[PDB]
Amino acid sequence: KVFGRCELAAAMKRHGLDNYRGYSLGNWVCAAKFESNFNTQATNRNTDGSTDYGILQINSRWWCNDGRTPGSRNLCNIPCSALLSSDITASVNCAKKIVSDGNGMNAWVAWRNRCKGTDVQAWIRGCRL
Ligand code: NA
Repeated sequence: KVFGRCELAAAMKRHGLDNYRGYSLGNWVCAAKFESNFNTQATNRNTDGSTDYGILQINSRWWCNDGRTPGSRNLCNIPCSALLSSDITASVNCAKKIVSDGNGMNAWVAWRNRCKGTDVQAWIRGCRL
C-alpha cells in the first residue's frame, strides 16, 4: 500500500507512535517519507547482503527473518514479509523496539540525514488527527 501523507500520520497515531520515546509524529512521518516514500512494499538490498523492508526500511541483519541474511538476528521475532503488509502493525511494533535500542531515531540514517533537526511538524500540518 502507498499511504497518503495524512493517512499515514493518522495510522501511525492510531498505532501509538506519536511521541513514542519522545519522537513526535512528524519525525515518524518524515522518516517513512524518505525511507520508503510511504510504500509498505518497499524493499532494498544492502551492500552487506541484508535487505530493508517496509515503510521504515527495517533491516534483516538484526530485526526480522528473511532466511537469506547469514549470521543475522530476528529481534522483532517476525518474518520480514510482515513488514510489507498494508497493516502497519508489524512495522510499528518493530520500530518501537528499534527506537528503544539506544540511539533513538538515529538508527534510521535517512531520519538523521533528512529529518533530524528540521521542521518535522510540517509533515503533519493540515491533517485531521
Ligand atoms: Na535476520
